[PDB]
Amino acid sequence: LQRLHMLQISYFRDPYHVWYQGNASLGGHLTHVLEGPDTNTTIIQLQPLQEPESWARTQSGLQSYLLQFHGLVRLVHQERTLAFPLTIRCFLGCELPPEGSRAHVFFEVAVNGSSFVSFRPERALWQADTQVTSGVVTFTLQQLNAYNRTRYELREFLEDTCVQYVQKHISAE
Ligand SMILES: CCCCCCCCCCCCCCCCCCCC(=O)O[C@H](COC(=O)CCCCCCCCCCCCCC)COP(=O)(O)OCCN
Ligand SMILES: *[C@@H]1O[C@H](CO)[C@@H](O[C@@H]2O[C@H](CO)[C@@H](O)[C@H](O)[C@H]2NC(C)=O)[C@H](O)[C@H]1NC(C)=O
Ligand SMILES: *[C@@H]1O[C@H](CO)[C@@H](O[C@@H]2O[C@H](CO)[C@@H](O)[C@H](O)[C@H]2NC(C)=O)[C@H](O)[C@H]1NC(C)=O
Repeated sequence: LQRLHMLQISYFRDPYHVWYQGNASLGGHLTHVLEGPDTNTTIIQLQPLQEPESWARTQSGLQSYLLQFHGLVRLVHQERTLAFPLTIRCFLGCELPPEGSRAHVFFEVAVNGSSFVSFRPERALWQADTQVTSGVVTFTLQQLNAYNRTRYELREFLEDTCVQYVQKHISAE
């Protein structure tokens, strides 16, 4: 299993040009696709799990996550100098264990194939997964952990929205 996993791969050839490739699976079955350049990013449910008005709402929130994700990469480069091209991998989701009182939720980010940062969702705080210190990772963490709604919203998305989605739709699988 009872889980929703989401994968997003973002290839930046420079701060203003990104190619997205992603997908999500519910209970081990492919259910959603993310594809295309920043200029036209398509997000589709392969199975008709949400009715059109509810999907439309889900999709605008996903597009707004992408806009902010891209904005943060541009901001990091603008303050600390990223080396392009680069590939960012976001792997996130929620799982209901059979022997569990509580969902396991996660959000891990890799850059160029190596561990970069990950979310500690209960405290709604990000940590470095690199043991290597860097101005890039320090600045990225300073932005991610700022006292604004963004990290508390992400916690709600993983702990509430994702979990309720699994509880509602896992039957249809
Ligand atoms: C169950 C519903 C979904 C159904 C399944 C759909 C799957 C279709 C697509 C395939 C998978 C693609 C990946 C999707 C991931 C995004 C998920 C949404 C995230 C999101 O909405 O976050 C909002 C906060 O934004 C943020 O948290 C912004 C964060 C910005 C930074 C990103 C963190 C990574 C670090 C950046 C790298 C920097 C690198 C520098 C070198 C909170 O939700 P909401 O209120 O908007 O929506 C309302 C619902 N809660
Ligand atoms: C997103 O799609 C990719 C590509 O189909 C999935 O990765 C494959 O997963 C299968 C089954 O686990 C493996 O046999 C392949 O080796 C994987 N290929 C690659 C290139 O990684 C991935 O599991 C999907 N993720 C989600 C959350 O749906
Ligand atoms: C991510 O990986 C890419 C490709 O491996 C890196 O791009 C290289 O950057 C070096 C500078 O050290 C250039 O000499 C090469 O021309 C680039 N390779 C290409 C264009 O294929 C990029 O620097 C890496 N970035 C991070 C942040 O790890």
